[PDB]
Amino acid sequence: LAVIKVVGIGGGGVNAVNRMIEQGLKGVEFIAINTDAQALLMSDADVKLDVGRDSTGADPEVGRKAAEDAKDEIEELLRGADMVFVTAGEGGGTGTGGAPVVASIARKLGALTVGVVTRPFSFEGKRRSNQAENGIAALRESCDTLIVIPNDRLLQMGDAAVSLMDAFRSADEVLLNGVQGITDLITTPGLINVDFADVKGIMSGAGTALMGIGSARGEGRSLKAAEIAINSPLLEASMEGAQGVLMSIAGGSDLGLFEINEAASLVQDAAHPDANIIFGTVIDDSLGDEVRVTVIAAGF
Amino acid sequence: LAVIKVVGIGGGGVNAVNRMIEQGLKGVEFIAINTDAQALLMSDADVKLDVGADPEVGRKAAEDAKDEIEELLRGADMVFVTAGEGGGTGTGGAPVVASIARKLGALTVGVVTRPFSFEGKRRSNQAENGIAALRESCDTLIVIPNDRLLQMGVSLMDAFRSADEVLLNGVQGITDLITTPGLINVDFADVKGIMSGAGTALMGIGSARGEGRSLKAAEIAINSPLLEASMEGAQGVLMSIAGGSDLGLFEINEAASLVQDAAHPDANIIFGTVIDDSLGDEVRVTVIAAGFD
Repeated sequence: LAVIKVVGIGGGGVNAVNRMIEQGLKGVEFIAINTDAQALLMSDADVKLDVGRDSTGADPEVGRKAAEDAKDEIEELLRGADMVFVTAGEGGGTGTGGAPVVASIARKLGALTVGVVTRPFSFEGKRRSNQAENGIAALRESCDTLIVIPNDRLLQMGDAAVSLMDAFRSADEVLLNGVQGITDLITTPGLINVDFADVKGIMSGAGTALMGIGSARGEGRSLKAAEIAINSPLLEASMEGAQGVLMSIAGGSDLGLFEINEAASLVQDAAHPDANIIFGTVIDDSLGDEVRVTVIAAGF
Repeated sequence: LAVIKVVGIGGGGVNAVNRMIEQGLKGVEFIAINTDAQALLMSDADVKLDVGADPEVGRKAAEDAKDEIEELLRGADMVFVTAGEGGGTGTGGAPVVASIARKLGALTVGVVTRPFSFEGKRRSNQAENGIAALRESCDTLIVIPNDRLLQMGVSLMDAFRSADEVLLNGVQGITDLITTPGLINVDFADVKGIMSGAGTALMGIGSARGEGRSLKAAEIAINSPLLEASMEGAQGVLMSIAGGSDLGLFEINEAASLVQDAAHPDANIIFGTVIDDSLGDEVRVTVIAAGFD
């Protein structure tokens, strides 16, 4: 029985964790770390740590020092995890600076450490983009796998009429998608059980990763969800280059092995010839007649 | 109705208290004291005091807040104090809280962990220094030597989880014995009798299922590596058997007979049971051993 902890650090990561909790992500402990007590009070995370209380403006150096100052405390919170997700919206101060500290503690402990972060929208400005770039470089060194979701690509999905608030909610959602796509394999396996050991096998030291998500209903749903996922703007047309692929297909109790296999076959055909691809399923009865495919691609 | 307050101090202590709450430890009041200026671990504890990695810093912070801590502890018959796992300012603050509790007349029980040897060691022997300081301020100090967890039943993640679980048992095995009805109940006065000024105590735990479960769980607890073979010499022993409502008097009594055989002839022994109908056919025994021959 694998113990999974999902840490949201900084406002963006805390918002993502809140969304996970709201959407009913099970089987994981949620840890919120931020430099803002009021946001933490509003969060229903299991564990809430307010850091940099004396020291505290989007300065990653402030965020790094706040996390480093609290390193013993973070360590004590994470000890015992088999797997730790570190989630943040890169570009700010607390997430950008603090995420690599959290990941490094998780990696030192030997937990399978998976970062899941967004790169900011280009409209957020060049300083945020530059901070995100450096925070991503730092986090990459600290994680087994770091899934980076380019927020710019989210705007090529969903609605052309989206508001600013919708866009950021969609960023929270994709972070949830990235975590859940992996954790649900472990916590709520369907017909094809991909357990913690298998996940560890493919995600350990995998380095930078991208994610694609697809969903569909009715006839040909599993093939359609898979095709959407492998062509996802979030994957940056880089699916064919990935040497390591984890695919999760989720559906209700009635999702058949034939459909699962058809999606798997489509993904194999799309993959790099030498790719190691693990296929897993998830039972989620709340999905009704929807099937959801998530692909995590690494090793380019 | 013994008033029992459980004080977690510093991040590790607050975290321990948060686990106790999450697990539904009953019959006690939880107090979370934060001792760090720079960070605050939040808590659903009844009572929270923010007085904020140096033991000296935590000591000073608690001493600065002595009046407020005193008011929080007033009226307790029993106070548990723990800085939980990992050190920090909590290790400085714990002895101050304990000293206040004891000066108020509460039976004051510290709970302290010795880190695993693989964790290494931070200067000025601060971990043993924390233990010595807490021991001077407590009636009884339950010391949990984490190294011994590796002899029980171990992976790194299992080791840390086992440590958290046993720390929780450090409090719950005793408080449930006092607060939660079982077939065999105890008098708080007898608990106070064996724990008052007792000094260092060790704990043992055992679980078993099926026929002979009570005797089997008790044998495991009394032989627990956590007791460091101290059972033979202990002059004060507390034993609690948790299990279903259907645990029979005969099987309970077999366990009580075992502990008397195993304890020093001159030992005071407090023995009781706890109904926990959620355990199924499992029984869980906790033994606390204090004193020497």
